[PDB]
Amino acid sequence: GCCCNPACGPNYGCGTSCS
Repeated sequence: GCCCNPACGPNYGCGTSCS
């Protein structure tokens, strides 16, 4: 779903609801 890891890009902004 929502990006969390750094590999994804410069910013992921992982959210608690969208972990």
